[PDB]
Amino acid sequence: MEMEKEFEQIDKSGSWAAIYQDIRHEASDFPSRVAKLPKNKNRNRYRDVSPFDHSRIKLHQEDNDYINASLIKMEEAQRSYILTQGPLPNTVGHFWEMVWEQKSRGVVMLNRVMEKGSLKCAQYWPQKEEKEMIFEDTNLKLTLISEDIKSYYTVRQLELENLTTQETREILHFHYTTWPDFGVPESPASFLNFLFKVRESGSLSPEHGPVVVHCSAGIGRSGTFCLADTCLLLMDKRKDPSSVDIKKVLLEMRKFRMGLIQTADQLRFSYLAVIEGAKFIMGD
Ligand SMILES: O=C(O)CSc1ccc(Cl)cc1
Repeated sequence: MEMEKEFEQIDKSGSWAAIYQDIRHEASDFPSRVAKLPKNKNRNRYRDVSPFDHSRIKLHQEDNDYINASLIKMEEAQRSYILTQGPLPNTVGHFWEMVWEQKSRGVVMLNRVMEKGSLKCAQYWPQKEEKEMIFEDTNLKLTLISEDIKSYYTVRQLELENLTTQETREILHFHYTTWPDFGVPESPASFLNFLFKVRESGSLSPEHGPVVVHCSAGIGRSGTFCLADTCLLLMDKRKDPSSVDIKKVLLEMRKFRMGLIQTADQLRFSYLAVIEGAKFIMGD
């Protein structure tokens, strides 16, 4: 069923809440035993948001290999994403260790450091060229190289140095800065513009490791980003683009990380983004 018609049908009936709860009811449940070990309590921002053991990213150290991050692997779309929480004061070093070990080219950030008057994640990147950051726990150096500030997003060029081997790599930081404190954007135009900038960079392409995507918990806004990307890619690949079922794609993704898409408004926004984005993907 064409999603645009499904959309008008749900909108006229006002059943977004009922569709959303059906997804919550059918979603996968797998063990998260490593996340709940007492030694990892200060490595988790939220008690109710954990990575499944089968899909969790492991840090390459014998000490403690634990980070709140999951590998989402979409087999038919040929795309991989790492979804993670906003780093904490004691996990900023782990975060950049993961970016290094997984060979990521891009970090996508969908929140501000402060929202609703509270801290949503650590200031984990340098704000001035001449004041670089050193993560002594993981032996990495991070330097700001350049900054391009636009109306809806900022792109930053960062240099990450493995202080152990003196290798360096260029990491692109894509920071979406205008998601509202409450609800979802009214139009998806600026979100879709942002996704096409990440795509154009090469950050989502198979010659790199998976892109690292985060918001505060790494399930809501982060969910919206990878669901819209995967749905548009499937529409460009398949003979019948109207066969793309957004609810079935979301349930496949929820086999790899719990809670992706946090509200009925985020689900509706995801439909709107895919429907509007398809008017490019189908030859305009
Ligand atoms: O290490 C990086 O990410 C890039 S550093 C750089 C320095 C000078 C010029 Cl002209 C370009 C990049």
